[PDB]
Amino acid sequence: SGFRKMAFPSGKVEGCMVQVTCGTTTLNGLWLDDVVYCPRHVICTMLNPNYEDLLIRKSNHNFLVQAGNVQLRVIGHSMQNCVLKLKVDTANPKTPKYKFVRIQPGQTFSVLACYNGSPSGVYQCAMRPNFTIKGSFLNGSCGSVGFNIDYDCVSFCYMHHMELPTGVHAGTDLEGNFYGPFVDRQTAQAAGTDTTITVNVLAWLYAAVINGDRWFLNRFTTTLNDFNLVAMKYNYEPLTQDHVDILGPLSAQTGIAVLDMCASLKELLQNGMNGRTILGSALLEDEFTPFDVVRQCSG
Amino acid sequence: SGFRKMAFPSGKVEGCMVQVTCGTTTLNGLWLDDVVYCPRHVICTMLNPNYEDLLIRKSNHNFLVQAGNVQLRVIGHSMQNCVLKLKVDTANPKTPKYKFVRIQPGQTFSVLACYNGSPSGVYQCAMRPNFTIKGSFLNGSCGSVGFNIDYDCVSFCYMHHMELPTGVHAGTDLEGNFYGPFVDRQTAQAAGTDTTITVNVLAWLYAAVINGDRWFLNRFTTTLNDFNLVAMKYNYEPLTQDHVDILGPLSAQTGIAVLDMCASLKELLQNGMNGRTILGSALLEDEFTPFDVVRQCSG
Repeated sequence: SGFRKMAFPSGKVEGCMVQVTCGTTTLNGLWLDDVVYCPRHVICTMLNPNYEDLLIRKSNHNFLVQAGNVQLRVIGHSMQNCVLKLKVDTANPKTPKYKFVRIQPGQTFSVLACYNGSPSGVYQCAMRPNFTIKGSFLNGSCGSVGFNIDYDCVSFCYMHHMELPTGVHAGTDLEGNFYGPFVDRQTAQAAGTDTTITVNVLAWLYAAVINGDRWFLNRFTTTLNDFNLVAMKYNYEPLTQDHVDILGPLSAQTGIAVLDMCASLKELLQNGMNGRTILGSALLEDEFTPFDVVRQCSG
Repeated sequence: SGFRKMAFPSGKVEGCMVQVTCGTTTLNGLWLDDVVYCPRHVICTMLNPNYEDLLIRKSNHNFLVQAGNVQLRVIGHSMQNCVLKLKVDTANPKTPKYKFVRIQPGQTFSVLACYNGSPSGVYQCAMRPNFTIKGSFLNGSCGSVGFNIDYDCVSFCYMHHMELPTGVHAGTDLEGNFYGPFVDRQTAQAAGTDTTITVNVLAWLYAAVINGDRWFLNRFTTTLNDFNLVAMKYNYEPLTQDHVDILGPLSAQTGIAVLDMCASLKELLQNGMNGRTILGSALLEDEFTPFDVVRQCSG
């Protein structure tokens, strides 16, 4: 029993974190096989930097890469979108089995916050519908990565690049392509309007039922269209039939039909919680996917 | 910016987790140097088990210890309070620098949830004033450990033993001494009454101010005694002068005196939050220590 925001064990990723220094900038890099990946903003030198010109002026020896207390020699450098690939003369002996995947808004992943190539903490977060993440990052955390783990394979999905003015965070996949309409140059860029991830809220209500919270349940059911008309009013994403299908296993385990739970959510949106809590929260939580619930909760 | 329930990177602990099987019971063990620590309830065979008699009837070969895909040979066994020490013929090459510390109610630690010797997730939690923890554990997680990390030293503080009827969790320090009035035998034992960890709530309010949440601040201050009279009414622990002193650095950084913040907390307890949130919560959060806030928040 119990339900926590749970991250994946971070060991396989810790073994890949290095420090990259160039000019006056120090940030984190990801060392896999004989390549170190890091944000291209480490490049020396401004409203519209031409990174291709700035990279042509650099040499391998400008890049100081430190893996623990061992310096790695850079033998090549190239740009891939907003990421820099530093070829080094040593393959990382701790390279796990890995993949570079890009995630969808509404999906979750673990973040290994790092500073000076040294991991400091691990936490879970979700890709928001507006392609920001509500992370916890201080100056120096650029290059920290987000990931999921499937049977000892690490699927890297995020590299951290910057903080937006609202305090939320933006970054790229490991091919260097930004999530969302953000750029690695100084602009007044700002997070767009966000929404609540409805399928995740429903998943979390199933987690609550699995864990003994039942006060929000009711005898009512709703149609998908009638639910979605209430969802739109409260700035919730539309619920699709695919969402309903994905919630099937949780619905079967609890014996509560998805559209039955939808009637509960409608009432919660219209009435609030009346001083009660669900899984230790007084808010409807939307950063747990159906998979996160199945993985963590009893079968 | 941002504030998350953040665990310590789990790699150093992952390298110590093993599987211990004896009889029909499989659970997790902690492999440090040439000793494997695990809950003594793995011993075969009941309302009042005499574990000393049950252990005398076991042999080294009854204990199957698996570290990854390598079996470890048990060459000795002994009891230490509610923990079993299995001496093995191989020292763990991944043993970190470590200590066995016992923590105080109100302190936090990271949990590495494990099953069959395989780590599955990492999360943060607090030792409740009633010596339970609100963990997330399924059958098979016994022997999973809790820890903090200080400059590459792992301070182990918790080994998981059981779930109480309310769904919360009880365990021991790594010397096998239970936290709280709980026993590793079948009883109607139940968590005692709990309270809210006041100094942590205040720390979290300072975190909120550091992160731009200011709506709960007011011009008022209070005396310590006047605050503590309101604390007792709302089932909050007393605030001591030591608590005030410990909050000093956060008070200095924000320029908000501790008793000034106490006046904010008093108003929040008396008025609620009026539909507003603090650091993404609609509840007053008490599982972040002053140290957790300083570590994670900007300086």
